[PDB]
Amino acid sequence: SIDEKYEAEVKKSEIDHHKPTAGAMLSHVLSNIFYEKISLMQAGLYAKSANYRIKFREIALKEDEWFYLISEQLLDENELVPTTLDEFVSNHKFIENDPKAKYWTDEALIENFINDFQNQNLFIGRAIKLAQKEEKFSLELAIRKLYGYNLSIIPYFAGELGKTIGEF
Amino acid sequence: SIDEKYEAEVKKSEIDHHKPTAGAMLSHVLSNIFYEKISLMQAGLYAKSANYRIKFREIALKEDEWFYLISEQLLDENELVPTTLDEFVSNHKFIENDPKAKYWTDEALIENFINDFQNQNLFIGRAIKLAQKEEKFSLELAIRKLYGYNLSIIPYFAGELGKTIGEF
Amino acid sequence: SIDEKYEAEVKKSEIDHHKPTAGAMLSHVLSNIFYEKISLMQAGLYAKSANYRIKFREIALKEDEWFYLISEQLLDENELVPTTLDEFVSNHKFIENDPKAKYWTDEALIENFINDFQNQNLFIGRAIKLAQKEEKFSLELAIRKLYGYNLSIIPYFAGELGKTIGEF
Amino acid sequence: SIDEKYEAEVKKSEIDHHKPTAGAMLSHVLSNIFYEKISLMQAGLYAKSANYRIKFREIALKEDEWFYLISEQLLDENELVPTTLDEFVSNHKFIENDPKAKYWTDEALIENFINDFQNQNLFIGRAIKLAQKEEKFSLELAIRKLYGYNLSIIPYFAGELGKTIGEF
Amino acid sequence: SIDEKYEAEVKKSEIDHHKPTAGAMLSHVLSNIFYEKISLMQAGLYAKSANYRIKFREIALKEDEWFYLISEQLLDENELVPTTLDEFVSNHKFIENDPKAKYWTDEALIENFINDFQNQNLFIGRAIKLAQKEEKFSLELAIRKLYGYNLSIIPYFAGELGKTIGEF
Amino acid sequence: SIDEKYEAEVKKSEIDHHKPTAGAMLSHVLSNIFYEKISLMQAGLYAKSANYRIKFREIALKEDEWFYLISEQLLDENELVPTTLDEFVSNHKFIENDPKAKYWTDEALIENFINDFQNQNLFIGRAIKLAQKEEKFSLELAIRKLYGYNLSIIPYFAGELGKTIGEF
Amino acid sequence: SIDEKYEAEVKKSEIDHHKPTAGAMLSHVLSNIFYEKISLMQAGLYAKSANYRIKFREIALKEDEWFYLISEQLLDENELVPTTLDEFVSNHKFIENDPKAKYWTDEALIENFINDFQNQNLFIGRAIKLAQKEEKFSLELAIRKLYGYNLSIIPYFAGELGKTIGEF
Amino acid sequence: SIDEKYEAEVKKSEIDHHKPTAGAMLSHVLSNIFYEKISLMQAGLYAKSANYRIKFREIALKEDEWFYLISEQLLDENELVPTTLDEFVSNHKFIENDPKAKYWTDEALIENFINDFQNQNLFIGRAIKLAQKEEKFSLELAIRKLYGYNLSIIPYFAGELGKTIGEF
Amino acid sequence: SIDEKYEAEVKKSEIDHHKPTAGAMLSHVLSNIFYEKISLMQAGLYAKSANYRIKFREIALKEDEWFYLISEQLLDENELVPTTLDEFVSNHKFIENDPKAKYWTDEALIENFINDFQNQNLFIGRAIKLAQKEEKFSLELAIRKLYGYNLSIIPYFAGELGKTIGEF
Amino acid sequence: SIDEKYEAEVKKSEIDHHKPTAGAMLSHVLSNIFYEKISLMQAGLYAKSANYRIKFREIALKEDEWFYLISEQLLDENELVPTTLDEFVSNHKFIENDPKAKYWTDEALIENFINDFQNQNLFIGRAIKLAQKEEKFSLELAIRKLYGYNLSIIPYFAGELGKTIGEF
Amino acid sequence: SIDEKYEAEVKKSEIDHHKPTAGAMLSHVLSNIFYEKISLMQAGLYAKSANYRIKFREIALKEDEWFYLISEQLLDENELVPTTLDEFVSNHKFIENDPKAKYWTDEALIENFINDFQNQNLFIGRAIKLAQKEEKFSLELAIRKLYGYNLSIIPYFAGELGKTIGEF
Amino acid sequence: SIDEKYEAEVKKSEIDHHKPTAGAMLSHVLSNIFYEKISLMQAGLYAKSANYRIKFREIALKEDEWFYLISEQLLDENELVPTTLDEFVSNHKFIENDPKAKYWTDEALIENFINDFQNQNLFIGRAIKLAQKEEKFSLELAIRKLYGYNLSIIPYFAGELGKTIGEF
Repeated sequence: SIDEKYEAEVKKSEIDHHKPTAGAMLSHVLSNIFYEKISLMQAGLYAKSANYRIKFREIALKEDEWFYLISEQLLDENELVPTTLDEFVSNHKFIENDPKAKYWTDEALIENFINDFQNQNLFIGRAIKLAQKEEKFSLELAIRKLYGYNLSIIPYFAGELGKTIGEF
Repeated sequence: SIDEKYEAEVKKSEIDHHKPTAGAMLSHVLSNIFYEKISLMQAGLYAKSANYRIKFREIALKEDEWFYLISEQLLDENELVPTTLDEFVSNHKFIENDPKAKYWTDEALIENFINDFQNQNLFIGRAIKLAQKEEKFSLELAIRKLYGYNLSIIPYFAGELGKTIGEF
Repeated sequence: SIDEKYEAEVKKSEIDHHKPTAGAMLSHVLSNIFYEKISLMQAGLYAKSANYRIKFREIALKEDEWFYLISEQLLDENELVPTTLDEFVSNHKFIENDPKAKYWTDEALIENFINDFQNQNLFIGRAIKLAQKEEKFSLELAIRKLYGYNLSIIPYFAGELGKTIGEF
Repeated sequence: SIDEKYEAEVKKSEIDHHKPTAGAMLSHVLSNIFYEKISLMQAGLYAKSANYRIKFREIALKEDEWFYLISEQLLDENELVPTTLDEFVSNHKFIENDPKAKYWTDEALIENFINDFQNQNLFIGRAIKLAQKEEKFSLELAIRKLYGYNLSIIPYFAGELGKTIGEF
Repeated sequence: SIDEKYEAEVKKSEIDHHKPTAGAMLSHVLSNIFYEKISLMQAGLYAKSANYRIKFREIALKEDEWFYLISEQLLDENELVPTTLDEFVSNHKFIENDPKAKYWTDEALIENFINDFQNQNLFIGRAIKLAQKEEKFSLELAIRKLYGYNLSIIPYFAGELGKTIGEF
Repeated sequence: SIDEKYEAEVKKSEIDHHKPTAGAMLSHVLSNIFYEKISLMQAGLYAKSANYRIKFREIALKEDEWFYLISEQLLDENELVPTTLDEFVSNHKFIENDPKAKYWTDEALIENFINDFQNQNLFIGRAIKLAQKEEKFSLELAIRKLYGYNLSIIPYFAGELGKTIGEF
Repeated sequence: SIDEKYEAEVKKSEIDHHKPTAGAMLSHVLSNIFYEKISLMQAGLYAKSANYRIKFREIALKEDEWFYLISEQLLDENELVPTTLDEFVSNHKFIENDPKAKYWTDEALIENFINDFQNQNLFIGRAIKLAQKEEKFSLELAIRKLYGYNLSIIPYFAGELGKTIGEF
Repeated sequence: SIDEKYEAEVKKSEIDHHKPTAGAMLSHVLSNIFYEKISLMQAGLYAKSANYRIKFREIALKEDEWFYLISEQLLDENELVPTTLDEFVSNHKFIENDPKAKYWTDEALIENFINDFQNQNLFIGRAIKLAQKEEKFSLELAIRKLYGYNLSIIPYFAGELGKTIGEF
Repeated sequence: SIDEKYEAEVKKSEIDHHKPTAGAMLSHVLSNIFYEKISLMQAGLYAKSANYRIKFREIALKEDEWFYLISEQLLDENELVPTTLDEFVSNHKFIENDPKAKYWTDEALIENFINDFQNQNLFIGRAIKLAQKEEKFSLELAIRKLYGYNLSIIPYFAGELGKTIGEF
Repeated sequence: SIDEKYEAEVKKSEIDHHKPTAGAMLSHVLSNIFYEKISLMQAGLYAKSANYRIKFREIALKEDEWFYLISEQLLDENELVPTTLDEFVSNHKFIENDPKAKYWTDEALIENFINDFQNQNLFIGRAIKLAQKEEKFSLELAIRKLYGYNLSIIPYFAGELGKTIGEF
Repeated sequence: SIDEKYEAEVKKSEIDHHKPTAGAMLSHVLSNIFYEKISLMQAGLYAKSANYRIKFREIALKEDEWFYLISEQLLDENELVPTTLDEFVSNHKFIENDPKAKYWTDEALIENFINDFQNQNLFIGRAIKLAQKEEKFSLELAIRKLYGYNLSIIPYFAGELGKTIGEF
Repeated sequence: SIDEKYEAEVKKSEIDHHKPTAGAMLSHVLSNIFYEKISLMQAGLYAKSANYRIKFREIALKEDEWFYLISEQLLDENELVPTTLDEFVSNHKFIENDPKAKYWTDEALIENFINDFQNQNLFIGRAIKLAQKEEKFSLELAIRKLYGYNLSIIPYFAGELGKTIGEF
């Protein structure tokens, strides 16, 4: 019954992945954010300029908020939410911490972030799509607004590397 | 510079996690507070009752700032601080995650949580004397408080179950 | 141009109601928000736990301010808004007043409020759909905030019964 | 038992109404607030001037406030409070809703209310007196404020028709 | 002279107590607030549920507020106010402290207070009446609020034992 | 017509004054506030101690507040309010202005006011009583606060001369 | 040094008034601000639109706080300030009280308030000039804030008549 | 780099203002909102009545931030955004300025303003479907709202004239 | 497990009191804070300068919130807290109530409050020391905030006598 | 009459320019600010560093505020205000937008601003002068404060090009 | 560059402290305000009474911002501003420090302080005309105010001693 | 007696230095902070980057606050506090202003500060020590927190010179 519910969950879990389910696809979207918290707190602590130092922390909150809301909205519509260290490493994709990062130059810290922020917006990009289809009215509109933040983070980061987003 | 300072850290790491520095015993605390958020953040999403749901999201927020502040007093006292997944998984001690805890009763997450925090304090009750020896002055204050905070969560949790602190 | 203004309205309302427009479903939505306020208030006075008495009021307040929101959005797009006891009784569907719910329990109350709210969403969701077609661009946006709020109230209720959305 | 309770209830309302009681009086008072809330909400949607839309909304907000206020007061003295639509319809008095009134001029809405709030006031004033008799010490304090509020709203309105209270 | 004053004082208290005075009555009122403050403070330290700890503290805070309030009121009318422990012990009435009660259940603390605030109320209500008689115009206004506050706190508590005021 | 109105006005003031009316009484009350405002403003400019300058200004501010307050109250009951200088001079009573008093000591300003506020109070108290008689339900509530405010300001002042109310 | 303090003052005031100083014009300025407050208040109670009743009060408030400003600035530079009904009637010029303005219209009111304010500026502007010569450095600065406020009130009034400054 | 990218923009400009991109149809909207401020900012300085004066300065403020935010969602979705006088004068459509409008009645500026905004929406009702096609996700939300905002200004303006939205 | 819970407590309290623990000194500390509140209140009502009446209240407020602080910190570390009139009279030391201090002077009051506070610190300081040994890490930290507050009150008092700490 | 007022305005307008009129000279001062809005919003949008990005927007508000106030103060003293796109380009002088500016380096954006901010302060410099002469008491002091902002903007901008204003 | 510009300053310093620039006469003011803080900051630590203690810490704060703002209007008007110990000790004039003033009566520090500030104004009453000549426009305003601020501290101080401003 | 207390002070003063007295050692700690105010206000005024410009001012406050608190806490425990320009230069050690500093590069301004902030933390380092020994409970904990600020200032300043504190 306790154990019954958990196998039943995990059977349900990847049957749901493998025929793209809007939520299971956001299980990917979520764990990245979780990972990015780690990379961005690092960035706030061991990075160098005060300005970029704080903006990292700033984003480490807002990400933790996007986690919370998106999770809740998944969970309001009765869908499985990734909620543990096994499920996060296992269900993440294309973002990484990296011990070495403490002695990178900022430019290098930031360069990382510009890229693996675009790398967040792909599963988002089809998130979103599986939303409109599934008719997940509430969830969808919340995820669009995620794009924006994910997205607006870039040009901030870009002009910090005094250039344009038309490059990346 | 790149992969050299990383072993002047990683070796000094496992040498000091032995004849114990202050910031090593702490590297376990900091590393618990990381594991801990997740079990809370978990409970704050899954708990049957809405009071607890928010207490958890609140103890969580406070954890993810106890992380920030203990850290900032190490970085400040030129010492090592954990920062990546891999650093956390080696030095986490008695703290846990669980995909199976979603299905526990609210009663349980409290009890479990009572232990998790009792345990934080073994390592902090040491933090702290180590900081008392090394005469790292500012840091003593911040460690003392966190032992406090943690101490009070315990009876908060104790009373929800309808017992005293006296048992646990 | 006097009593004339009126017969045209009841006629265009009944007509609009069968080959059904966004407006005319919302008619039911707003009429039920009205009835809801009433039960919520009643619960806001007579419920037995204070924590629940407060939430019952938090909600009834929100219910007013959704009612105002929708209705603006509506007549911004020149449609008829129900406005008066007669309109709210003939257009309301499946939501009850019952003068002895003051004798039921907080549970019995919360129980029924989940039924109420499920039923509420049927027509939101209807219209929702009716809003996409009619290219009521600022209104659909808004009716999805409703769909969702309602959803958050229903799990909020579920866990106060000690339950997951699942059973409802 | 539930039904044991309800019939004692209804028997008593009738006993108390006819050899009149502070609560009984205040049951039409409250019913009329409930009606007022609607005519006000209608006018704060459909009236022409924005100055009057906002005021009318302000007055409805406040009636709700007065509702909760007088009701808890009465509850504290173990008194019955009209809580459902079917209680509000039986016990209301001289306040109407009119679907036609959306088609009225601002000047006639104002003028209509001068009347309602005036009529509201003759139950209030009677009530006021019973509360004294019945030594309901904190109830009386409250009704006197309701009385006063209606008087401030009457010459609000009187001055908006460029007249003076004296006329009406 | 100092002692000239004090003995006039004590003689008068006794004259005023026995052919009773608004002030005299209010001297047990105030003494009971002073006692209440303690039982409340005890329960807001030792009670099990955090919801009740915070409430109990809130009620003690407020009793202090009511203390200062009623006292300055009485001072303005040149009246004697109990100010010391030895005045509080003589003039208190039906409120006890119990060191044992830390070992009581929340349910019995709640229940005990229902009783105190009820008993507090029969001096208040008597007082209320003398204030009128003695034409103490702004004093009366005040005691009526104290009376009401106790009534709101009684069914606060009654609903927390899942009952209704009517019982007690 | 304008002049039709004014002479009805003045005739009535005289009828109402002599077989005395709550409004009539309150017309000297208000006149004395108007005078008070001046002596207070003078002392809050010319007094020596900054502690007394600020207090005196605070008391003038508040008299203005009480002015507007009592007046609208009276307006709501369709009553005449003294509004001009020539009404304030006829109807004032025992409050003076003195250009000499800028040359007084703080101690004698304080002392002078003890007197004014005392005298203010015997119209207020009379007024208070008529309001009752005349069943002016929200007026009475108000005057009682004015009465109380003057009493709090009297022993404010009494304690500033290191004495106690009892003396004056 | 007693009644002596006074004759010197009336003599130095009359003297200062003819070969006229900044002080002695301000005497008229402050005395008119006083009279103004009175008419504004009267309008703040009796005017017919509420929007105008509020502005009439906004202003009278500002009029108090200019009166205080000027007067500080003044006696900061050791000059005599009018302070008392006798000073304010003998030094006031061209500003009226009139007990039947409560019967005129908002327009008739606003009309006259433009006349009033124009006249006010004559003496500000006088003194202004008187302040430049006397090298009253902090006072002139301040009297120009007055000149202007007054100016904003006069067009404010002009447009509520439906007009440009031009016609006045 | 200098004068080369400027035609890779200016030519891509007039090619896309043809087979329409999202950000081109918008370049007209953004370009209206620029023209619009000026006619408002105008009215906010010249209007006969002080209510309108502020509504205009407020719709103005909101326009000059609708500019900022639509822009920031283009810059973000690497697209062109207008920015100089010359860009605005070519792409402004049906929007106007006028030195002669100072002398209009307040009535007129409302009517005129009703048109200006009706017109904004032709181009936004297109904005928007173009954004719906290109699957520019974040931007859809922001365009939808602005169609809303604009939609509500219309009936605000309609009711000031004493008509419904139904005409315009 | 009933009345048993109690005898164990009085026995472990008396035992703990002789070979004295941090807990058992604090017992005296808290019991004196209690007595202090009482005298401070009394002074907060009867003192003669208002400035002193306010500070006497500022303090008594702080005294409550130290009492709560200490007591938390305490039972966080499972120790017994005095809680009830009997505990506070048998454990209090050297701090007085005296019903005729209302007749002494502000000076005579302040004088004695320095004696009171000196005496208070004796036991804080004791325990303080008792807290260092018992490794009550979060409690000692806190008892030093007390030591100091008390110290600031004593010079605050010294200078209101016109004196330096020196003479006390 | 409508057309009569506009020729009459324009005849008056340049007769007023050509014999320097303080206001007509500020008609120049104003339009620059208007132009600078355009150049600075550009700067906020398409520039690169976050810090300088925002400070541009910041100044685009404050300029829009200087527009507003200065305009109002002109307009209080009955003087013509530039209030349209024809009058702004026609009556500006020595500031320019420049499409190309989107791809300038910041240094280059900023370099522009330092210069054409000095270029604002010349007509200001003689603004100011025509004020003192015309005796425009209110206007003058407002324009001095404009200097400061215009002026303090420079050294901000200067040290951003790590240098001194003693250069430019 | 290094030791060359320092004499193009230091010589221009002593040449301009002769045929006086604005910013030289000020260099003495700025240099007083530095000395002044210290005697205040002193008094704010040592004064017998707690009112004065805070007035001083407050005048102090205000001084240490009058320093900041006068400075920022020089730096802005490319002029020299004092900044080091040695600059201050040469140009301080009549201002003082004293280790012996700790033991003065509160009376004395007021009197002394009255002089210190009377003296500030000789140099500011000159500041100011120098700024009036050089047509340094913004700076005139700021100097005028400070003469004001200083002017008002004087009578604040005068009245504490129980005299008028008229003596000092 | 006045002169008696000052020799007696200075005899006491260096007897206290020369056998390290915790307070006399903080007399050193204090005067540096005082000196640093001078160096940091300089830095805010004549430095170049806006960011580092303000952070200097920020620290000039916080230092002035550390002065205040630390002083007070010394002074609560009856110890001599440095409180004058003679005692500050005489009792400082190892921090210096430097006229030349106005034309240093920021890097050079900052480089200074990093060093002579470590140079503050040495006497602090043994401050602190003499505290624990002397048993100065309150003082100690305040000084630890000084370390932190002094300390955390460094890594801010360090990463501004894009490096680590492990260098300096």
